Amino acid sequence: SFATRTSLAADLAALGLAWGDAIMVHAAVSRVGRLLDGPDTIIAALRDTVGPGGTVLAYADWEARYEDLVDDAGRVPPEWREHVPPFDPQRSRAIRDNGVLPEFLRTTPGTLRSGNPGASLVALGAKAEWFTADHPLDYGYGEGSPLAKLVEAGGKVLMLGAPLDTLTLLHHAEHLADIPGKRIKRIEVPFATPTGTQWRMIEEFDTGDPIVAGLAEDYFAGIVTEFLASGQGRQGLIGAAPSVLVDAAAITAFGVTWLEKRFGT
Amino acid sequence: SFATRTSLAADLAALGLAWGDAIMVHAAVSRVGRLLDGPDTIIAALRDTVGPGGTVLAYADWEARYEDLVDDAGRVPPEWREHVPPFDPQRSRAIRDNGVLPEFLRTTPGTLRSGNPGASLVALGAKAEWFTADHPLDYGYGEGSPLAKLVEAGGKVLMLGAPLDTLTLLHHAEHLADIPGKRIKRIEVPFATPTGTQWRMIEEFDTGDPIVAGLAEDYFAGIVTEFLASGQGRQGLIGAAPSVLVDAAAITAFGVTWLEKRFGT
Ligand SMILES: CN[C@@H]1[C@@H](O)[C@@H](O[C@@H]2[C@@H](O)[C@H](O[C@H]3OC(CN)=CC[C@H]3N)[C@@H](N)C[C@H]2N)OC[C@]1(C)O
Repeated sequence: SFATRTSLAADLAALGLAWGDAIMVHAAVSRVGRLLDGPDTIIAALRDTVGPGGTVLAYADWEARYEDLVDDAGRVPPEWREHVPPFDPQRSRAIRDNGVLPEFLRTTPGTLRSGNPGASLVALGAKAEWFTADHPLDYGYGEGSPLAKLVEAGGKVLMLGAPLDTLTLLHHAEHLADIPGKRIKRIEVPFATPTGTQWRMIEEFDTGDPIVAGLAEDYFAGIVTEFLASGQGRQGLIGAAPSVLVDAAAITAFGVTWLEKRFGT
Repeated sequence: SFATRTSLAADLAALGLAWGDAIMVHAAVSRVGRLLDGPDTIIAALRDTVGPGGTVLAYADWEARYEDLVDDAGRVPPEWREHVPPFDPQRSRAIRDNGVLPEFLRTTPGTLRSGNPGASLVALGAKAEWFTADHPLDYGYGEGSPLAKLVEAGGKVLMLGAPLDTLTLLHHAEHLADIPGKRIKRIEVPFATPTGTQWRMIEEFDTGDPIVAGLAEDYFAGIVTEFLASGQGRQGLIGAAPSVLVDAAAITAFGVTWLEKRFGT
């Protein structure tokens, strides 16, 4: 009748989560069942399973409701500029679109938050420094990004009952894919500085839709499904939530190959 | 089309919130309208209106799902004791039942959280230290409590679209009322200490139901309505939210008189 940090940690180990791992989690908290400590049960269970040498990560993004106001160049009209709350990595909230866990992780003491607002990750544990450091402001899903560092460190991604098309790391595969017609997003972003608000234009491949035309909006889920069908990754219950645990490097390489086989040369 | 930190602060001033006030807030965030910065717009507007000499407060309580497991004496069964997350004033989440604003305020840098878990308040501003110090663990809605200090400080309570029966300060009027048949609650509470988890029995007047039998659950709303009908307190719009602003000392005395005239002598 109550899942605990102990029972979830047992389920996470059974799924394959290992001591010392860097684990990025996408959680559908309601699907886990009744939790004794609410969403913090999940965070605590992940820390217990990877141990103090491990790191727990989540896709933070930022709640920035102002995008409904920008013009044709992605710039904020002058009458609205000073009313837009600037981005502060330590104070700006994580987005709500994909659940409350990223914000809960962000407000856990010790958690660090990377500097690219729309692509920001939160990290808590031994490698939090490094995972959140020097997030490039342009093409924040590409080289030198926290997602790239997750691949480089041999990290893992856990879909904890979350829809499989919300696996943020596959946007890093989209960035790396050598294919034509990649869609681009440009938008002005306000940053909080010790001297005041500083505006900057951000450019990246658009992650609000598939990177190229001819793909269903939810096509990431099919890539993960084919990934599991090929004998890679693990499936199992975390609490009451059907969950998927995949290797970050392997799913990235699989995603890049998937796109280059259908749209490259 | 967008309520801002500037517009909300103007609405608060028009309603009567003043420079230097100590203001306790109960908010229905969705009723305020379209917010550029989400719930933090409300918090910022409140701080702008009262200034650095004022204090912004909210009823935190704490997330304690283990109460479903206690026996008739309020004690946690031994098989569950080790698994119940202990209370940490700086890390335990605010209860989510009455909206997210208390939790957002709790995670605002500088905010302090008082030590009585079930009765805890968060406070942010000049008098945060004083409001949250030495919260008595027994009868935490009574003498020496943060609610008592709000009356002592000449504070105010703002119902920002929130249902009028959620005005926590009226539990302090319940505590002060010289009436017979007051219901009492006893429950075991785990505290986080530098020594480990320390369990303590907490006793208070029951705030989960009216202080005496024969009262509608929502009778607090009738008291507030009568208070306004008598010509006290102010009503007005904060954004799109119908709001009520009352003097903390005046509504407490009014509530005590209301109870002592219908019960007791
Ligand atoms: C700058 N902040 C934001 C920016 O980061 C980005 O967010 C992306 C998000 O929409 C994508 O969601 C799409 O897929 C699904 C499937 N549940 C739901 C809604 C769909 N639109 C998500 N997969 C990847 C996010 N990076 O675009 C919006 C923004 C406000 O500009």
